Amino acid sequence: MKHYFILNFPQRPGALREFVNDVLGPQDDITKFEYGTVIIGIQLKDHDDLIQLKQRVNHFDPSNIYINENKMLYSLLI
Amino acid sequence: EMKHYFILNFPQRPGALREFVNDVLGPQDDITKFEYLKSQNTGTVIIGIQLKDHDDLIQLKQRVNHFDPSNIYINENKMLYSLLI
Amino acid sequence: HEMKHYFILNFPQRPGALREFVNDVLGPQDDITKFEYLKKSTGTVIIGIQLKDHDDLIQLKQRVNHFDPSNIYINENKMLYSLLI
Amino acid sequence: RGSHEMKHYFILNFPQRPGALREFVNDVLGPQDDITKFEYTVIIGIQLKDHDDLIQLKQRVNHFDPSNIYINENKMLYSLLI
Repeated sequence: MKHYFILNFPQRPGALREFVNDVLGPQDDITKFEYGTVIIGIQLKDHDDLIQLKQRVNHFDPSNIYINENKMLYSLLI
Repeated sequence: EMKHYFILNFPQRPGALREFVNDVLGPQDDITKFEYLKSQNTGTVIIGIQLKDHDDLIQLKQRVNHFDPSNIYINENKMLYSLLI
Repeated sequence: HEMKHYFILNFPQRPGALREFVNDVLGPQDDITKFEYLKKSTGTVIIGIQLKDHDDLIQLKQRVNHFDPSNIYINENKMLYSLLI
Repeated sequence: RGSHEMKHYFILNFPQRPGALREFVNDVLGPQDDITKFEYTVIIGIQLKDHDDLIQLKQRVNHFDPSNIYINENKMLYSLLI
């Protein structure tokens, strides 16, 4: 239910405003935002919405890295 | 000053970052720094905000005060500005 | 011009653990170039080391292994080196 | 807390020259003084075994970094950073 990513936020201004209002859903909530590599944890109301979120993250940052797929990154970062 | 810096004890209310971006922040305003200084995910964060216009600073401070009543404006303390920025 | 070695260690919470790493684990000719945390609840740290004698690297990894058996040599993993350096 | 506080915190500008941490661990610190914190300008915490040893530690810290800031004096700096 808590899914973690690693992104390189664009230096383009208003990117986080674009991320909150477009990349994420209304019921989705950011649970982590630690440092331009940024670690971010997002909680999902339903697991059936994860795949579409992954696609939107790839549009925002093609350099995105899903943490939960690599166990070592999960143990080290989370 | 077009870049302003604050100290906030981020509320545990869900969607706080969305609340800060859409309500505490202006549509033409951007955040330039988001760095914790405390540790856990529950922590004290140092935030930097850039305003489109300086006239919106007084009203911005009030929005930050409603978000975290114990917030601290750094730009008006030379000691904290020199140490944290 | 120079080569450095970065490690991930679950640094023991015992007091004086850094003196042990500097004196017992690290050779007198070797120096530390990076000490940065990755998480807390203050466990994981990235420690970068510059050795004057590359031939002593094998012995270094042993002393790091005895210090923290959870040692991870960052330089081996491709994804870890690019992400963390 | 005239002689009963054993955890003391400082803000130092570490020289980026080699062996600085070895110089700080051996030359600056005392034999019974143990490090308790080191986070990035770096905030450092040391626990003494004897409060009388504090004077010498502060003197040696001033030599290492004249720009050092003993945090415990400022209750504000103590609250925000610890």
